[PDB]
Amino acid sequence: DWGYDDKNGPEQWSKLYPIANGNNQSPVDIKTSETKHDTSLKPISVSYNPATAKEIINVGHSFHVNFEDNDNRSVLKGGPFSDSYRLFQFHFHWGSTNEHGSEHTVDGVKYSAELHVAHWNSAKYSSLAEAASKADGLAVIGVLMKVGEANPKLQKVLDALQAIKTKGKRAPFTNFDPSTLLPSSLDFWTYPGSLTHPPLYESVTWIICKESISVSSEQLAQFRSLLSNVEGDNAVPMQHNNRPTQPLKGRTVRASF
Ligand SMILES: CC(=O)N1CCN(C(=O)c2ccc(S(N)(=O)=O)cc2)C[C@@H]1Cc1ccccc1
Ligand SMILES: [Zn+2]
Repeated sequence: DWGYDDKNGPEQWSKLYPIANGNNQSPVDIKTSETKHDTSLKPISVSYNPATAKEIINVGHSFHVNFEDNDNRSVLKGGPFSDSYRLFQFHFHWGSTNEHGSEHTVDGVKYSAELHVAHWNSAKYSSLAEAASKADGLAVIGVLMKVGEANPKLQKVLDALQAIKTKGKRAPFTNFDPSTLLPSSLDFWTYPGSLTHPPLYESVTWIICKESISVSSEQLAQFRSLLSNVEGDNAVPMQHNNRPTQPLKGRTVRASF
């Protein structure tokens, strides 16, 4: 098993998942003096249908909002891609306190939380499972969340959490377009990287937004109040789930701007 505790956490993952020491691991620190502007990058285009929102689920180390992904109702296009990618879930990462909690960092600066909106390459593959292990299989938009003013777009998500307090609980979560959560500029960095937790496959093209979104200190507390144990056991809050940044090992981070 794996987690974010001391015994099962990021520093220990490589014992069970050797790819943890691979060449394309995420997240990374983006050094802006080392990024390469690429004029071939097109703008990011998202087009999500709120009827594809399906279910919210407590997965023990985090929670996920999943989407119906049987057709191209909800898709990401543009940026570095020539293929359309189909939305399947979004989720967040956060830290023990407001001082850290993002996965990616920008010039060494840690944000409080990070939103991941994850998609799979339905142009080349027939399912998420096929795509998830392929170098071109996944595309995840990362948005850095800076502690400050309450973010009212987070509301439906946060209101839903009281129905999924313990590990394994799930609930319908419908009629929601997560492009409402993205910042108003979609200027971005991109690099080839991985899932940021086991199984750690190096299958993700990262799209990291330059503009942050807000989150209040009390909104972050609602995340940390989720519990990682199952109903009826001793309560164990989900205090953090961000992985430390990993070595670029020669990759280049490109900039759209
Ligand atoms: C079971 C299993 O291995 N799963 C399903 C759950 N899962 C995610 O949803 C996911 C987690 C983190 C990130 S991140 N933080 O990199 O954006 C993005 C997506 C991981 C991973 C995908 C996956 C799906 C199907 C087959 C193999 C792999
Ligand atoms: Zn994530």
